[PDB]
Amino acid sequence: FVEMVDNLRGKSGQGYYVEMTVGSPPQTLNILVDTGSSNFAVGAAPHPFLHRYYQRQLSSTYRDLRKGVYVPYTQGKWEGELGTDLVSIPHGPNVTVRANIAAITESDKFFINGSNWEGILGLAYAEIARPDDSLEPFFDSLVKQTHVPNLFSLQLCGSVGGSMIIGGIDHSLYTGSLWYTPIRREWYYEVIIVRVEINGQDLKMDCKEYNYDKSIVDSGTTNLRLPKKVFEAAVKSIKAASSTEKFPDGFWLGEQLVCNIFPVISLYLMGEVTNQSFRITILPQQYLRPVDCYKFAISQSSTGTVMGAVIMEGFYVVFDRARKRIGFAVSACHVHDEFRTAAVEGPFVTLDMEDCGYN
Ligand SMILES: Cc1noc(C)c1[C@@H]1C[C@@H](c2cc(-c3cncnc3)c(F)cc2F)N[C@@H](N)S1
Repeated sequence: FVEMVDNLRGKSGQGYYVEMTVGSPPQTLNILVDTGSSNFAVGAAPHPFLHRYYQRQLSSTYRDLRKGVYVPYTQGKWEGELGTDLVSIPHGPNVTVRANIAAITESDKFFINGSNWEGILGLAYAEIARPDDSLEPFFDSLVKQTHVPNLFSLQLCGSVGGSMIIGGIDHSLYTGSLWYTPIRREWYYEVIIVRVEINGQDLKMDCKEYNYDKSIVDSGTTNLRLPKKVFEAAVKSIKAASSTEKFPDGFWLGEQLVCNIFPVISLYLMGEVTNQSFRITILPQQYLRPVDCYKFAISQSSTGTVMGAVIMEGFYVVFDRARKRIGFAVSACHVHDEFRTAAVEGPFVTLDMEDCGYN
């Protein structure tokens, strides 16, 4: 997996991308790595923001599915034509698979002006694939067609770099032990948070609130998104812990920027065993992101908890699809100081962990 190390690139707040080839002869494209969606979709028209795009006319192995797909977001939209072609990852496993590809023909607020990627690789499950679950996601196709193990891992380092290890784990990318949390349901990478601590102090909330209406691991989101009831209780604790300096209310809501005082955030995740949990701890260096001007990278959510780049950059994260579990370990590349470091600790005794999940 040595060749897969350092295969991710990107710009701060614009996501992480991997190099991929599509078609015959191979057309090179940079593709956003997204564990929060399930579609493989690439720019296929000369949009002004794009360095390059998928040209189906040049591909002898392209097959038309004669179906369209419309994907609206809360903050964006893309529309495309469905098809299949041969897909390879140059700095991944030495294999070529026939995968579903949505040729993006129309979009709004999807591509980023100034970014170096022109497509999205949805690494989540078929349940949330569009138009429906019959459209097989890329990784499902990869595992079925080859001998690549049903597992991938991500090391996102805080312009930016990282590693996507496809089909395995690179032990040099983390320190200590991996700790696993069960994937509750195979749609998003859904997990269960059982306890939240700010500087070691428990928020004293019903743990069902932490997962309302879900908690997910998402490489395609920058921020740590929390449910509003959890967010206001979390922010109130951060305000009290950072009472040394005063900050405007707009800063905490992400409406304005600010130019040891900040507390650590610990998330206890459901363990592999009954009544067993473990905790992951992040630093200010993770949730206070440079834009010196800093943006408070914790926001309220209506879709539930989203463990975005804020969480993931502190850890080496293993998406063990084969065993329906997600592993966390201290990242060997995470940003810290001499006083505090990111941590993965366990085991802990936590009762009624099944009550924390929303139904
Ligand atoms: C769901 C959803 N509802 O509203 C939004 C904004 C989404 C995202 C959809 C998708 C997505 C992310 C980014 C991005 C941006 N900045 C950094 N990283 C990724 C992008 F540019 C285009 C995208 F299509 N990935 C997701 N996980 S969240």
